Amino acid sequence: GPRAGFYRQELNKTVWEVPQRLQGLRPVGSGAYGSVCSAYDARLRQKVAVKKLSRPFQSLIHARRTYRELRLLKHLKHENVIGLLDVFTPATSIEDFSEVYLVTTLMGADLNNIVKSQALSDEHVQFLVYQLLRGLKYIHSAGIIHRDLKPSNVAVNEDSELRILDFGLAATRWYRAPEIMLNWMHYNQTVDIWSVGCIMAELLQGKALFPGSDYIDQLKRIMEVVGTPSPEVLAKISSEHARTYIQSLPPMPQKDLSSIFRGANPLAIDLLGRMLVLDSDQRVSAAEALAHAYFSQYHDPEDEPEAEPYDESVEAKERTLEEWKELTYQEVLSF
Ligand SMILES: CC(C)N1CCC(c2cc(-c3ccc(F)cc3Cl)c3c(c2)N(c2c(Cl)cccc2Cl)C(=O)NC3)CC1
Ligand code: NA
Repeated sequence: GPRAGFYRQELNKTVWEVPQRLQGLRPVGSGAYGSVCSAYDARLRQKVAVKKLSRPFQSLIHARRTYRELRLLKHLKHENVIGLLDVFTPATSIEDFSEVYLVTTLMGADLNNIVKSQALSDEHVQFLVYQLLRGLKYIHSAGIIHRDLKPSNVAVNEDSELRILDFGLAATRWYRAPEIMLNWMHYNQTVDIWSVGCIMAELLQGKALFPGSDYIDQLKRIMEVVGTPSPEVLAKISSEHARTYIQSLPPMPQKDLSSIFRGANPLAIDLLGRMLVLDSDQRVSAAEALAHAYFSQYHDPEDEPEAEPYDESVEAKERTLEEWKELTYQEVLSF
């Protein structure tokens, strides 16, 4: 195990090489969860989660994406966002720098786990969804869009503390905004509010709101609740080419969400109604949603901070693979 004070083992067909401080590595699952282990960090003296990045410098865009992930994790430090406790590489020089390891808080569960193992009370949904929006307010205010928010990217520990995992870095399409589905090139932060809506719907009902079996079925299920858009709304939520997928559907009125969410807190229904809207910019913002009466138990404007804009200047400039690597290497070494 080349580097001093580091040891090697095989976990899910692949070699993990970690410092002696990291003990009892246990894979979370097989496949898409094959890059993450639970561990005990003997230096920090606590249980941790460790993520081995797949192939960080395989191409230009992967090198670029690796850098960005590191950057966002530092810039977006917040109570409801996952933050780095450690970062390392088995490399001793930039010449053998090919792997990056990220060490965070061990949360232990995601929102899927929460929905599966337990029926959720309305008061419990208020708390969970409050935190997710509070994390998202911060993310958005830095000028970052998640773009793929769903239950498996939202971590919750046994004290019901919630942290957002990842920022759309790189799957189910049940939580993706229609404008993303329809390849609208000019989407913004509001796409995540659609996802929050679907997530909140699922916490309340214990089941997915729009579980499409395929692309066309996904759009169908969606329109069958929210109604088909006017041409004017359709013009601002899709690529020209993707319009046919909505135009050739039968015209449908919006359903009454009181009939979909029968028995729910009328406040939840109201709010869901301001999130699950085709006209994207009519969607309530994360900051605005926090002020909604539904979260009136937990809302604290003084304690729902905004971020400084995320600085894009380094990534605005074109660099070689070998340069993104050197930038990432220094970023790792500086932790
Ligand atoms: C399939 C895709 C969508 N993805 C789902 C999320 C997974 C995932 C990633 C990360 C993560 C994120 C950023 C980072 F820098 C380092 C790490 Cl380790 C964590 C977790 C899970 N969990 C976790 C949960 Cl939430 C449930 C069970 C077991 C565990 Cl370990 C934590 O507790 N801590 C961090 C990775 C794969
Ligand atoms: Na606080």
